[PDB]
Amino acid sequence: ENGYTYEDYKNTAEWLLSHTKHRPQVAIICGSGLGGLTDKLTQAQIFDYSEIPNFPRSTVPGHAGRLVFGFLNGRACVMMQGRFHMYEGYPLWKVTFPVRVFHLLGVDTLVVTNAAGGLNPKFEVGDIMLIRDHINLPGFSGQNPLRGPNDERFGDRFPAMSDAYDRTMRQRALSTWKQMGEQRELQEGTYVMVAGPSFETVAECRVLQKLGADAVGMSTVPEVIVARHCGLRVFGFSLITNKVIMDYESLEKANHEEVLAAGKQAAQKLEQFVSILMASIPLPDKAS
Amino acid sequence: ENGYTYEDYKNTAEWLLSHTKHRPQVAIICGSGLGGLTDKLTQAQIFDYSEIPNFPRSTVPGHAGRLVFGFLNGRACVMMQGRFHMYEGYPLWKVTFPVRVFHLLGVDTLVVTNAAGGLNPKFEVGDIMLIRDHINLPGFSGQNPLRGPNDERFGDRFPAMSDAYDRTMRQRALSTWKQMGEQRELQEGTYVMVAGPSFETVAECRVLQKLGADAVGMSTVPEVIVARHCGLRVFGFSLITNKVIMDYESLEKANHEEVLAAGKQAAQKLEQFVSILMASIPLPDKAS
Amino acid sequence: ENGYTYEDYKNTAEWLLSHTKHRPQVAIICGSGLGGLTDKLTQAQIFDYSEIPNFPRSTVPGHAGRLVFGFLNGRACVMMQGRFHMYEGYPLWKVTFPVRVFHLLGVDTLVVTNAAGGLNPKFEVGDIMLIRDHINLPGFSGQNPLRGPNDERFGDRFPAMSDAYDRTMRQRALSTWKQMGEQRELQEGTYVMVAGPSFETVAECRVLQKLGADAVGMSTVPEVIVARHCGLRVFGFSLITNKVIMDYESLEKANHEEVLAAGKQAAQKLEQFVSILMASIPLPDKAS
Ligand SMILES: Nc1nc2c(ncn2[C@@H]2O[C@H](CO)[C@@H](O)[C@H]2O)c(=O)[nH]1
Ligand SMILES: Nc1nc2c(ncn2[C@@H]2O[C@H](CO)[C@@H](O)[C@H]2O)c(=O)[nH]1
Ligand SMILES: Nc1nc2c(ncn2[C@@H]2O[C@H](CO)[C@@H](O)[C@H]2O)c(=O)[nH]1
Repeated sequence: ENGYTYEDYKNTAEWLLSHTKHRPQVAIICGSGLGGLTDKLTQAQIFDYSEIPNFPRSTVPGHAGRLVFGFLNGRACVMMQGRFHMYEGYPLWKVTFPVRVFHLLGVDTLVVTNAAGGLNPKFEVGDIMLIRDHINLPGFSGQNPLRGPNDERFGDRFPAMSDAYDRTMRQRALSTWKQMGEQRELQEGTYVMVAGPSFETVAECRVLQKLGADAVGMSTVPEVIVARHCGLRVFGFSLITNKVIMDYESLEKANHEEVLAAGKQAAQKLEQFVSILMASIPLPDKAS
Repeated sequence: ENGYTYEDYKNTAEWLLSHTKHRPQVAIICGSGLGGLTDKLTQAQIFDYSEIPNFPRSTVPGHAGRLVFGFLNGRACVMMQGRFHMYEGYPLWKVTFPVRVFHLLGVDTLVVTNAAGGLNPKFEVGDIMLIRDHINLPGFSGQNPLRGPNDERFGDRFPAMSDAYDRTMRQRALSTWKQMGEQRELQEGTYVMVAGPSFETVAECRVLQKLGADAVGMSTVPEVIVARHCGLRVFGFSLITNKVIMDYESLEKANHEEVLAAGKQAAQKLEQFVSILMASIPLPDKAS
Repeated sequence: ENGYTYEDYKNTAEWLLSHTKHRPQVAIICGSGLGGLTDKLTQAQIFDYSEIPNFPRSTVPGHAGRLVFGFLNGRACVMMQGRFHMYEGYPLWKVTFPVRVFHLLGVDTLVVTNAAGGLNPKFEVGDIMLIRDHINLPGFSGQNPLRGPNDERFGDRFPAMSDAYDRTMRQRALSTWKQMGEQRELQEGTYVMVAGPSFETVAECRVLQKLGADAVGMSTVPEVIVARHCGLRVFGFSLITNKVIMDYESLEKANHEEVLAAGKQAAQKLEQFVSILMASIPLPDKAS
């Protein structure tokens, strides 16, 4: 919404279209540390957000602020390396701008990834949580990427998220994790977005558990929202990089610097995983 | 607050006063689908929000963006057909602007209506929930219509909502529902405002149940707030248009398009109901 | 963040430094009614926020909108009489501006006080709650004072609050309350910030209890956040001025006007208490 007019997206879509010979079918928003997933492409054509018209230029990070097209295990992709977040200051209509451009690029499916804390005790750091549902905390308070006048050309005023994360892909992945033979079945849980760049206190960590969330992160949710609004089929994972201290015995920490996990073959694992799933995303062509 | 100066309201109040021979006593903010309640007026004098100075012009809707004075079952009214919401983009000081003008129009009571999802399982779609209390989610995070410097001319800095919805009118309605002989007693529950124009996921639906809310909507609460701040006696209903999917068995939906209910004689029912209650609102005159 | 550039703080710090011969070590943000704590100073040098460059001038209050340096029981202090709040309209980067200046003034410890409602039933109005943890409600939704590009010169992008309130000072106070011989041990609980200037409904009062909070206030939390971000050791109290009506039997009220408590020797008590603790804050010098 606000700031971008429907034609802003059109222009950015057309430009891109007339700049990559590529027509993506799957948009992949690499979450922290899983940006390397880009390396798996072929016919990769890189675009710095900055070069792409209207696209939110990366803030301080920038490093890895590029939009990579090309192919992933037999899918015309378009990866977004380094997503945008609320805490960096981007109004949510900028955070999610890419999703709307993607859809206009033909993209009909969006796989969103992220690194998030483990709320569910059973989660072992290193895990990979297939997102089955989200609790949009900043949205309860108004921070919904859909706020503002709705453009019927993208979607309905009150779209429903009840079914955000595609159920099939959920199966097609619970199974793929298995068909691959990965030991600990890919987990599943409710991802709770939480903004602010700081990390949860033990007290916040427990309202999150209480509210029902299994993993705590600071993004994805706005992207899932404007994607669903457009119709994009959506499924995503969540690399549990750490265990949120639910205990006052405390004296430990899940800090980002300790991303490590998101540097481990953990990242690589979720990478190949995501690259396998490509085969399981419905090819618009079908061929029957 | 912000954007409107105390005299902005004064001007809009005076203009209105010097444009309708009507002096309202009850302001009625018709919620989605109960706007038809307008049809029950007499001496109805319509004002398009747009014509009224300083008044927030309706966004995309507009259709039914009018302020209707006149009378309801022996009360000098002023209905607002089509309220303003956070999701349309209106800063809450615009959403609630009307309530402050109303008070300056002499209005001493505000009946607020809305269409909201059913969180309490016992609620059957179609019901009518007398609002006994609200959980202001977007306010916990700052989105309170009272934020900004307080104008003692409207009220106190830290007004209390503990007692938002007038207890009498609650009786005077639990009973009127009965005195009328309506079968299923008018329900009662906590209305939880939730912004964002999208609908609740099954995961959000459950934190709402957990937090204690019985119905989930995207408005009213800011209006109740600035009304109480002014002193307006306040009572309101909530047409449970659908049942929020608290279950993962899911495969159903409460979407707005399926408003239906809010088109049914349900709307009409809550209408006549609201028109009866007019007799039960304390006439400033009294006559002892 | 936003609005203030790193050098804005530098300038305000230098100005102050070159205007008070004082070099504070402890910043004390007096909460409502405990501003009198100022009276306990020596070599007190007052600065009206207004006179200090870049400093957020007080809104309507103003009265008691001053920054008082000087000494408290053997500590070079700098008290802030009358803090800034979200409900007054200050963007959180203004609310917390002082904390960042303080740190640049050399301040290495911040004792934050506030007046807050009692959620935990056991709390008797009048009590004093040593803050052991906070639940940042407006932050869950984005209202974190750290939002925006992070300045590594103040701190890390994702600082951790798991350990906001210094554990030592917590002991050093649970004990000091005792070493002093005060009867009812100083309480302890989770402080939940909640913005909006209005007060909790019985329904909101219960989600707060449910979420785990013991006291409910409308500030502190942003200050604790940017303090921790800078490294400031932090501990704070909370004068339970009233009992939040968790009961529908209701017919009572905790309203600010009924601050009283915060006027009582209660305020004075928490004052001398805070002045004793000065001796227990680690002198940067140490002397071994
Ligand atoms: N809210 C939250 N986010 C986390 C946590 N651990 C990792 N993250 C995510 O990983 C990055 C920081 O490590 C951010 O972009 C967060 O989304 C955690 O414990 N809590
Ligand atoms: N948050 C929420 N609002 C609803 C629901 N059902 C109806 N509404 C309300 O009705 C309109 C959309 O149907 C909006 O103005 C909402 O206030 C529901 O399940 N959840
Ligand atoms: N949210 C909340 N704040 C309170 C309450 N009682 C006192 N306060 C605080 O005291 C002032 C008003 O009395 C505000 O600055 C609040 O932080 C209460 O019951 N709820």
